[PDB]
Amino acid sequence: KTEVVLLACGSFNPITNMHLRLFELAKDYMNGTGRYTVVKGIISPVGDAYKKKGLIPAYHRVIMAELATKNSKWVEVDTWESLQKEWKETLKVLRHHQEKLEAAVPKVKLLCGADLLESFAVPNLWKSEDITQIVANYGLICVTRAGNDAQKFIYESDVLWKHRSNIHVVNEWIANDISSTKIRRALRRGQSIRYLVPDLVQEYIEKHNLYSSESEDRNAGVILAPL
Amino acid sequence: KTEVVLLACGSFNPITNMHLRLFELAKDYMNGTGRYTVVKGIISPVGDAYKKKGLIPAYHRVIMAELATKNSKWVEVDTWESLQKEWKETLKVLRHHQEKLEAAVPKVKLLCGADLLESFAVPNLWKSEDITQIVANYGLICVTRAGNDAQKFIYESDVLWKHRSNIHVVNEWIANDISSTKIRRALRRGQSIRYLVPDLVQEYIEKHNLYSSESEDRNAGVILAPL
Amino acid sequence: KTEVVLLACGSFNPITNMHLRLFELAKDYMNGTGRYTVVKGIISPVGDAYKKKGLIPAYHRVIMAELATKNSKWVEVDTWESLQKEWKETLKVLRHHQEKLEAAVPKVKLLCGADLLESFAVPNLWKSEDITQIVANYGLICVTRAGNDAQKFIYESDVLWKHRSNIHVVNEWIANDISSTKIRRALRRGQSIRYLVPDLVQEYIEKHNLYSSESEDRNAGVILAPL
Amino acid sequence: KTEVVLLACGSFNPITNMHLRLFELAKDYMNGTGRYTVVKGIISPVGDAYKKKGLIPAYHRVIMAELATKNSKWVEVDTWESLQKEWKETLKVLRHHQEKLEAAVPKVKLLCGADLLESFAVPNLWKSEDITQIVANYGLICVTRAGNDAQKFIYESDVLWKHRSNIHVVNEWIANDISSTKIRRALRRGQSIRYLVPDLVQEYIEKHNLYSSESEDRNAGVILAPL
Amino acid sequence: KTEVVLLACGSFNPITNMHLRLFELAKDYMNGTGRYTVVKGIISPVGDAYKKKGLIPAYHRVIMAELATKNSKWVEVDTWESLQKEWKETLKVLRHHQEKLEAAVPKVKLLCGADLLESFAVPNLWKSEDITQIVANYGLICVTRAGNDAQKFIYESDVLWKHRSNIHVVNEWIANDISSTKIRRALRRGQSIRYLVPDLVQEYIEKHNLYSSESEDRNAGVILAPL
Amino acid sequence: KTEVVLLACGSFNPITNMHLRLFELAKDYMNGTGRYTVVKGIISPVGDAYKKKGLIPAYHRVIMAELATKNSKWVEVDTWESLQKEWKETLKVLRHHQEKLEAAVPKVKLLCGADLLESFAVPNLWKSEDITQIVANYGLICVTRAGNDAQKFIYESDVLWKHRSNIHVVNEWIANDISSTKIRRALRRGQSIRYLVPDLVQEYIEKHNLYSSESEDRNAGVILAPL
Ligand SMILES: NC(=O)c1ccc[n+]([C@@H]2O[C@H](COP(=O)(O)O)[C@@H](O)[C@H]2O)c1
Ligand SMILES: NC(=O)c1ccc[n+]([C@@H]2O[C@H](COP(=O)(O)O)[C@@H](O)[C@H]2O)c1
Ligand SMILES: NC(=O)c1ccc[n+]([C@@H]2O[C@H](COP(=O)(O)O)[C@@H](O)[C@H]2O)c1
Ligand SMILES: NC(=O)c1ccc[n+]([C@@H]2O[C@H](COP(=O)(O)O)[C@@H](O)[C@H]2O)c1
Ligand SMILES: NC(=O)c1ccc[n+]([C@@H]2O[C@H](COP(=O)(O)O)[C@@H](O)[C@H]2O)c1
Ligand SMILES: NC(=O)c1ccc[n+]([C@@H]2O[C@H](COP(=O)(O)O)[C@@H](O)[C@H]2O)c1
Repeated sequence: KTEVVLLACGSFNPITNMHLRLFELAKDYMNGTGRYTVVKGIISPVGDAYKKKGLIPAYHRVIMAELATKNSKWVEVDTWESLQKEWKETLKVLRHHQEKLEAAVPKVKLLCGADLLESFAVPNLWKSEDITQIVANYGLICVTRAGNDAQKFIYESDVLWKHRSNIHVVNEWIANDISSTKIRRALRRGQSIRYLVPDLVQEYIEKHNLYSSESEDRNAGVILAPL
Repeated sequence: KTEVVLLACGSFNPITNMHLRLFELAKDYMNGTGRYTVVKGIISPVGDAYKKKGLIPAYHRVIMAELATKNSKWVEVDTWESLQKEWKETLKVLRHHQEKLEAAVPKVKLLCGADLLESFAVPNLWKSEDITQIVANYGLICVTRAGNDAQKFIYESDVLWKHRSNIHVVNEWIANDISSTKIRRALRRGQSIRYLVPDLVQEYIEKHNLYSSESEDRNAGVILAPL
Repeated sequence: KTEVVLLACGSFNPITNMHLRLFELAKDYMNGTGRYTVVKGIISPVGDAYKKKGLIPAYHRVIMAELATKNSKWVEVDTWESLQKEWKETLKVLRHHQEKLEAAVPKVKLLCGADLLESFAVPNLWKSEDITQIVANYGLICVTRAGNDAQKFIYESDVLWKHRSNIHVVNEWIANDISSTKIRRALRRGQSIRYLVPDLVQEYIEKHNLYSSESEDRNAGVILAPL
Repeated sequence: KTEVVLLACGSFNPITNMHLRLFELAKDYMNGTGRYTVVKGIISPVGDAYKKKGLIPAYHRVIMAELATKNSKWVEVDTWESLQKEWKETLKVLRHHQEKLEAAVPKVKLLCGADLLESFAVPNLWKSEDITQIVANYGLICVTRAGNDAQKFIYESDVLWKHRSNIHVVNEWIANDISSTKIRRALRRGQSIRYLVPDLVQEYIEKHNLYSSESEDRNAGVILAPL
Repeated sequence: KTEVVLLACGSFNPITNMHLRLFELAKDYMNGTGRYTVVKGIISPVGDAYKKKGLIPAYHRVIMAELATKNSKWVEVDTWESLQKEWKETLKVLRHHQEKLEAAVPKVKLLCGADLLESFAVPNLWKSEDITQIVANYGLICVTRAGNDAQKFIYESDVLWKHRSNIHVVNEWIANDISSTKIRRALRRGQSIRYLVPDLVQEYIEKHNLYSSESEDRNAGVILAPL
Repeated sequence: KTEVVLLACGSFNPITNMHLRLFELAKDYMNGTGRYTVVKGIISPVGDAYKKKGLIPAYHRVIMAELATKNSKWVEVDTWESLQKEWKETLKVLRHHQEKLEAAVPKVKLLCGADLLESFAVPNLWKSEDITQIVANYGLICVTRAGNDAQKFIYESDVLWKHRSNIHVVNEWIANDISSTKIRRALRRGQSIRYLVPDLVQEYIEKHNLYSSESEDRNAGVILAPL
C-alpha cells in the first residue's frame, strides 16, 4: 500500500486554519486513492536565515505551530530546520526526514500549495536539478483552489511533466485562502483573526502582540535564494 | 453612540467557522465606524416548519450552534423561533427581539450575507412591505465577498436604495465560503470538515452521524415562503 | 497491466478530426499512466431511432466514420448499434461490447467529452442506476478543454464522486472544438470544412451534398431519452 | 473585382492544419466580400538566418510545407526567402512577390495571425516606416480567435488606424490554436500530433525524428530583429 | 459613392447624449469607409401604441428629441411614426422613409445598438421575413461596446450571416451606456442627469417633472409585438 | 451638517463631460448622506511645470474649463496653481484653498478618480507623509466605475485603511470613461468629440486646432514627481 509521510516546508508565519486544512485535504486524497496510507504529517517552519520580509523569529513560529497541532493525532511539528545556522534548501530538508525514517519504508512527500510550485519558475530561486531530484525521488502533493493553472504549469514544463506521475494536484473545493499576509495585515489593524486560526494560536498572538509593522519591516534586503 | 445587537436568522444547518466569522466581521465594522457599539450577537436557528430541503430537525441545529458559541463572550443562541409551531417571517422575529429589548434602547439589526439579500427578488418569497419595514425600522448588515454585486443589487431597487442609509455592505477580504451545503456534502462522503467548523461541533457531528443523504431527502416538497 | 478498449458512442454526425483526436488523446493518457495498455478503439454511431434534430440517416454516418478510420491501425467502426430497431441505452451498448469481448479480459471503457458527462444531470435523460452501473463496472474517460468544469461536475455528484477512481479527465491542451454543429453550419453556407475533417470524408460529403438545412429540420419532435 | 494573392511569411516550424486553415479562412472571407477574388496563396518559410530559438534547418521546413500543400489547388510554397543568405524583412519579401507578379495586377496581401500584428509594438522588432509601407501599399489579413483584441490593437495605433481600410480582421469561429510550439512539445514527449498536421507531414516527421530538444536549443542567442 | 440616411427607431424615452453619439459614430464610420457618404440622420420616436412599460406620451418624446437636435446640422426628428394610430413594424417605417426619398437615391439604413439586433431572437417579436427584408433591402448599422457578441450573434444566424455584407458593426471605444432606464431611475430619485443629456433636454425635463414612477407604471400589460 | 467644498486637481487636458459629471456625482453622494452639504466645487488645472506628456499650455486648459463651467451655479475654476512657477504638490494646493477659506468652516475635500488614488503606490510619485496628511486632514472622494478595485486598494494599505472614515468611494452607475486620452486621439484623427465635451469647449477646440500630435510630443522627458 505504501505508507506516506507529508512534509510541509514553509515560512509558517501565522500558521492558520488553512495550513492545517491542507493536511486534512492531502490525507483524505491519498488515503482515498487506495494506493496509499498517510502515516504522519510534519510541519517544518523555516529557519530565520531564510531572511524573508516580515519573517518574525523562529521560536514564535515553531511555538505557534505546536500550539496549533497540540490537538492533532497525526500532524507534528519538527524543529531541525529552524535550528540550522544556514538556510536549508528544501531538497536537503526532504532528504533529512527521509534519511531519518531509514533509521517498511514510508516515503516522504512534499506537501504544498500553488505558489511554491509556480515559484519553480522564478529565476535563481531553485536549482534546476533540485527540482528534478525532488519530483523524481520524493513526491509532490499540491492542494489548490487553482487546480487548472497548477496543471497547466505542469504541462508547461518538461521536467515536471516527465515526472508527473509523482505529482498530484488536489482540488480544494470550499475556499480556504486564509493567507498569512492577510492575517498579519489584520492583526496590524487590530482586526480579529478569530476563527481563521486555532484559538491557542490566537491567544498566543494577542498575548505577545507578535505582529506590528515594525515586524513587517524585518529583512528588507534580499532573501536566501540568490545562492 | 447607539448600542446594537446583531440578529442572524438562518437555517444554520451545520453552523460553521463562516457564520461565526460573519459576526466577527460585522462587529469590527460597526465598532470601527464610531457611530456604533455592538453589544451582543444572537443566532436564531430556523424552525422545522420552514420545510427546506435537507433541513434536519431543529434540536440538532440549536444544539450545534450553542456548542459553537459556548466559548463566545458576546454571541448567544436564541431558541424562540425554533419552537414556534408555524414558520416565522423574519420580520416577526426581528420585532420579537426588539420588543424583548424594550422590556438605552439597543437597535436590533439583521445580520446577513448576499444570498438572503438577493433572495429579496425571488417572486413571492418576501412580502414587499416586509422588506420595507425591515430595512426601514431595523438595519441590514450584509457581509460578503461579493461587495459590488451586493451594491448593484441595492442600486437596482428603489425600496432598498431609498433606505440605503440603513444598509451596510461589509467587505469580506480573506475568503470564507464554507457553505453549509459543501460541508454536508463532505460529511456525506466521509471527508473531513475539521477546521471548517468548531471542534465541539465536529465532534457533535461525528458522534451522531447527523448528515446522511437520507437526511438531504428531507422536505422534498415546497418551502414555507409560498405564504 | 490491464488491456483496454475505448468505446465512443455518439451521433457522429460529420465525424471530424476532433473525434479522431479524442482517441489519440485518450490513448496517450492511459498508456502514459503505466497501469494500462490501450488495445483498440471503437466508434459506434447512433441509430436513427435516437431521433435527434438534424440527424441524417445512419448509413452516411457509418460510412463516413469508416472512411475516417480507414487509415487507422487501432480505431475501427462498429455498426451493431446503428442496426437495432430501437434506440439503445449506452449502458446496453457498453455491455454488448464487453460481453462480445468475453467470447485476458480487456476492460471496455466509455470515451467521452464534457457534454455527455454534464448531460447526466438533464432530467429524465439518464436512468440514475444506469449512470451508476456505467461508472461502476465500466470506466469513463473524458477528454476536454474544460478540465475544471468536468472535475467540479464530478465533485458536485455523490454517485460520480463515489466512483471517481474509475473516471479520468484528460486535459486537451491545444484547442479542438471542431463541433459537428459548426461544421454542419459551414457546409450549409458553402464555407470549407477542409482540414477540419479527413479528406475522404470531405470528399464523400461534397459528392453527396449531405448537409442542407432540409436535413437540419430532421426530427423536429422529442428525442428518445423520454423513455 | 481585384484579384488577390495571400502571402504568409512565418517560421512554419511544423506547419499544421492551422496554417492551412488560415488560408481557407482568409479566402472565404475576401471572396465573400464581393470586392475580391483570391487567386493564389503562397507559403514562404523563413530563412535559417532569422535565428529563432528551436528553428530547425529550412530545407525541412520547406519540404514539409510542400508535402502539406501537395494536394492543394491554390496554395503553393515559395522558397526565395529560405535561400537568401541574410534574413529578409517582411517588407522586402512582400515587394519581391509583388514585383514578381508585375512581370490585371493581383495585389499581394500579407496573411497573418494576431501575434504577428501584435508584435508591431515590440521595440526594435519593426521599422516604423516598414509597418507603414506594409499596411499602406500591401494589405494585411489577420485571422484570429481574438478578434476584439486585434481590433483594439488597431484602434490603439495611429499608423494602423489610419490605414485601417486595408486591414481586415477575420474571425475564426471554431477554435484552431494548433500552435507549432504545442506540436513540438508533443513530439518531444512522444505524444501524437496525428490529426493536428497533414499525414504526409506527420510521416515525414516520424521518419526523421525531426524535433528533439537538442533541436529546441538551436539559436540560444538573439534573433535578427535587432537590425 | 452612395449617399445614405441613417434612421433610428426607438422609444427614445429620455433621449440622451448616447443616442446622439450613436449618429456621430455611425457617420464617421460609413464616411470613413470611402464607399459611403452620410447625408442625413433621422430620429423617429415610437408611437404610444407600442405600449411599452413606462413609455410616456409621444409628444414629450418628440419634443425632447427636437430640442436635443435643435443645433445639429444633419440629424432631424420625424414624427410620422408617432402619429400613426396603430403601432408600426420597423420594416414599415423603413419603407416609409425610403419611399419618401423616392419622391441619386440615398439608401435608408437602420441605425441601432446591440439589444435591438439581439432582440431578433425573441420569440414572436419579429416576423422572420421582416428581418429578412430589413437586412436584405435596407442595411443595418449597429454601434456597440459589445462588438464581439454582436458578431457572434450574426455568425449564429443563417439569415443574418447570409446578408452580413449589409450589416456593419461599429465599435464604440470610449464607453457610452447612458441608458434611458438609468436616466429615468436617477430622475425618480432626484439625482442629476446633467451632462448625460443635452441641456435643453434636462431643462425641459426639470420643468415638467416628466419621470415619476407613476409614469413608470404606464402600460403594465403586454407590448404590441404579440402581433 | 458640515459644509464642503470639492477640490479637483488634474491636468484637465480637454475637460470633458466626465469631469463635469464627477462633480455632479460627488455632490449627490455627500448631500445624500445627510452628514454633509456641498457648497461649491473648484476645478484647478495643473501648471505647465508638471511637465507631463502631451500637456498643452495652461492657458488653453484654464480657459476651456471656464467655458466648460460658465453655465454652472456651483462649479468654478481656479487659477492659483496654474500660475505658480514651480509645480505644486497636491497637498499644498489643498492647504492653500483651505487656508483661503479660513479668511462656519467648510472642509475642503479632494475630488478624485481611481487612477490618482491608485497612483499613491507608484514609487516616488508621492511623499508618504503627504498621503497621510491628505487623507487625515482633508477627505478624499473618489468616484469610479471600478468600485471594488478602489476598495481593495484601500484595504490593501495601512495608511489609507487607517483613515478610511475620511475616504468615500462613490460608485458610478452609468459608464463615463470619456478619458482625455481618448478624446485627444479622436481629435488627432478628425473624429468627432461632439457630445463628449461641452459645446463651447468643442467650439474652442475646433477653432484653434488645439490637439495635433506635435502637441502630443510635448514634454517627452520625466515628469515633476521625481522631486
Ligand atoms: N530552492 C529552494 O529549495 C527554495 C527556494 C525558495 C523557497 N523555498 C522554500 O519554500 C518556502 C517559502 O514558502 P513560504 O514563503 O510560504 O514560507 C520555504 O519554506 C522554503 O524553504 C525553497
Ligand atoms: N419572507 C421572509 O421573511 C423570508 C423568506 C425566506 C427565507 N427567510 C429566511 O431566510 C432564511 C433562509 O436562509 P438559509 O436558507 O441560509 O437558512 C431564514 O432563516 C429565513 O427565515 C425569510
Ligand atoms: N441514457 C443513455 O444511455 C443515453 C442518454 C442520452 C444519450 N446517450 C447516448 O450517448 C450518446 C452521445 O450522444 P451525442 O454525442 O450525440 O450528444 C448518444 O449517442 C447516445 O445515444 C445515452
Ligand atoms: N521588419 C520585418 O519585415 C519583420 C520584422 C520582424 C519579423 N518579421 C517576420 O514576421 C515573421 C513571423 O514568423 P513567426 O510567426 O513564425 O515567428 C517572420 O517570419 C518574419 O520574418 C518581419
Ligand atoms: N417587426 C418590427 O419591425 C419590430 C418588432 C419589434 C420591435 N420593433 C421596434 O424596434 C424598436 C426599439 O425600441 P426600444 O429600443 O426603445 O425598445 C422599436 O422602436 C420598435 O418599434 C420593431
Ligand atoms: N505628490 C503629489 O502631490 C502629486 C503627485 C502626482 C500628481 N499629483 C497631482 O494630482 C493630479 C492629477 O494628475 P492627473 O489627473 O493629470 O493624472 C495632478 O494634477 C497632480 O499634480 C500630485
